[PDB]
Amino acid sequence: TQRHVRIGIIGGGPAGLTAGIYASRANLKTCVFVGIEHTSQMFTTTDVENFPSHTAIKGPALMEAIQNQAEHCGAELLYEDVHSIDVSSRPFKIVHGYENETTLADALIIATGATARRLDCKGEKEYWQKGVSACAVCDSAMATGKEVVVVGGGDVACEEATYLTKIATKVYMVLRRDKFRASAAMVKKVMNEKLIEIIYDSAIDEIKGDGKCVTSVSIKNLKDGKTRTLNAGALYWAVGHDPQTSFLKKGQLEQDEAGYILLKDHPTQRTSVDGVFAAGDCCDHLYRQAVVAAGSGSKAALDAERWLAMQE
Amino acid sequence: QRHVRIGIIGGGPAGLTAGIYASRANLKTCVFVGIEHTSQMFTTTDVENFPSHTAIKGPALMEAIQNQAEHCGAELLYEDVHSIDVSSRPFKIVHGYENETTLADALIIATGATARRLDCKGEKEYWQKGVSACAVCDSAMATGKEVVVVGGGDVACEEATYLTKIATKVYMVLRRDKFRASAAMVKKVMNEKLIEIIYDSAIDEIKGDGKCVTSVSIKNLKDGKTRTLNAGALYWAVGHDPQTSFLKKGQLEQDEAGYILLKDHPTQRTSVDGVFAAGDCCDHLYRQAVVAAGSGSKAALDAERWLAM
Ligand SMILES: Cc1cc2nc3c(=O)[nH]c(=O)nc-3n(C[C@H](O)[C@H](O)[C@H](O)COP(=O)(O)OP(=O)(O)OC[C@H]3O[C@@H](n4cnc5c(N)ncnc54)[C@H](O)[C@@H]3O)c2cc1C
Ligand SMILES: Cc1cc2nc3c(=O)[nH]c(=O)nc-3n(C[C@H](O)[C@H](O)[C@H](O)COP(=O)(O)OP(=O)(O)OC[C@H]3O[C@@H](n4cnc5c(N)ncnc54)[C@H](O)[C@@H]3O)c2cc1C
Ligand code: NA
Repeated sequence: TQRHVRIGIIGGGPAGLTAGIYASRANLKTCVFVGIEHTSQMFTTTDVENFPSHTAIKGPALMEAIQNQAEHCGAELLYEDVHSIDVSSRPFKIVHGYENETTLADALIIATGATARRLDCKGEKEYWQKGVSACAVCDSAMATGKEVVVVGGGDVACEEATYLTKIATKVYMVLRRDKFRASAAMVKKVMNEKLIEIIYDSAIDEIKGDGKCVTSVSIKNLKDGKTRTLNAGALYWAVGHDPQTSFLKKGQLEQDEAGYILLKDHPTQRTSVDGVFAAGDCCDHLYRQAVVAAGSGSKAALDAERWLAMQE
Repeated sequence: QRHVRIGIIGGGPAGLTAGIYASRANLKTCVFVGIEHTSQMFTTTDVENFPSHTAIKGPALMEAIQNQAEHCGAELLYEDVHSIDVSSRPFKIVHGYENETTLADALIIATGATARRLDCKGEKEYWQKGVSACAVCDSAMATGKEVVVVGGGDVACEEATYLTKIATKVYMVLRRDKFRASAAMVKKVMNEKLIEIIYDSAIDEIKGDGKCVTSVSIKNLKDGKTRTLNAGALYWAVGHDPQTSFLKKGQLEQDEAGYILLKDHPTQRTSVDGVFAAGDCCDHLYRQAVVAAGSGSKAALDAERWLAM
């Protein structure tokens, strides 16, 4: 009937599954909620070349290998979504499944990842390989000696734009808000750049090209509904990522504006609530790698093991 | 002369993962693996907690990571590094038996930290047959058995506590008459009914049946009296040695123990700008291959970011 675990892990990605490995091997009863509506960012990627011990591996195959390992080590994998948690009382409560079952957990690890915010756009699909890019340093050959567009106002985008001033002749920053969701040091570097032109209250309407390269971009003001075109050799998407923390309530866990869970005792994975830990992309915007997420998972699980043990 | 974009000192999980990330970023990169140093993963047999491998041998894992780094285009140099110049840029790495110098625009230190093993009768005989230095890593040797943990620090207290869930009984054997650990850990360990604490004693002899450890003999240091414990495993928890001797004290900020301090969490930044540290040479807390590899990636990304000046 009622499930009580020592460690409850919300997320079945690299961070979550790795956490499951360590928690289960500690001989602490452990379950991992993998999700059903949610999936790992790794399933969407085709070829993984930078995970240690694999020259090349498919994301789905990498994820299957790690899942099998978590099962073998004795973690219980549940293909169920978490709807809410309770952090006011211990044992912690986790509400999940189609019938809103409650699982009791003595410690929580949150590894719910993040999503891409993929733009349903005319030319986003057409020019994703060519012209449109998600990484400025990776596709900087497109920017060199050209006019360029960067989307979003945040740390990711603000650093992409300042970098592309070294290469691009002109950098256009398109924000969908009144101001930036970013640091005052980064806004000062951006707003004192002559090669940057900051466009506020705007969204990307269409990406135009010759079929090979992007030659112009169309923008429409949100309030106005008016659209204008900009000549550019490439569009650099840098909107940012959405941590999958919508199941959380305001004041449960300390978070930033974007919703990333904050880490309160570096280099540990401790959150603002004791016995609650966070790992992977849901608390890391800087790095965003499978091996990095996996590293956090291990750290979170070991943090939870030490914390639980001191409670006895 | 060799000039690289990133210089990585160490060819373990952290070092090699940095090499992979830096090489794939199309940066000229070389990794100093060592001749008279080797990765600590070569000392262990069965790795069961590295993600994507249910069971893999330590050497086999390392070979797979090495080949990967080589394939991504990182130059693996099998040579020891004796010193570095960190006052000027490019940074200089002095390595090899002919004291060749290599220049690097960025540095990544990942020399790891060696777990101490103490010599006694049968220690080397039964290494990885019930004798180990990481309880988290080799808990398969402890399952359903009585075991020994040696040491009186925080690590010995953690490792013994971690083992009470796995083993039927834990013996903590202390050379001294007193712990050198936090008041919190000493209280926990002494109130744990599954632990017996032994003071003023050292490990006389590790005993087995040819396949596995089956008993550990303990000798008291004060009176010389011998005692024999019914232990099926022994765990060394008497400290780690960060492999940071090639540094001159003062060059980089460090612990008393010699761990390189990280100065801008959660990054891999050291006290000197342009120099990053990854893995167990800057981590005394977790000490896992997956954690180390994670930090290596973070270090290589910190370096690339820093190189966009
Ligand atoms: C296009 C693309 C390509 C990439 N390529 C690479 C690459 O080649 N190499 C690399 O290292 N990294 C790559 N990354 C980054 C990498 O995929 C992520 O950093 C990594 O997957 C993060 O791991 P995670 O465990 O934090 O989250 P994820 O791997 O995304 O896992 C999130 C998990 O949480 C679950 N979840 C979320 N919400 C809930 C809920 N409410 N209830 C239950 N479960 C929930 C999901 O179902 C999922 O199991 C790529 C990312 C993208 C977008
Ligand atoms: C018995 C035992 C079993 C273990 N089992 C596991 C396990 O199953 N799973 C797990 O995750 N972890 C395990 N660990 C922990 C693991 O060994 C470490 O966390 C990991 O090796 C650290 O990786 P690293 O890259 O930081 O350092 P290392 O892997 O130790 O690599 C250090 C590198 O630096 C090089 N180097 C050092 N000094 C110099 C120099 N002066 N010049 C040039 N090169 C140099 C070395 O040759 C080496 O290549 C175990 C440890 C022990 C003792
Ligand atoms: Na269920």
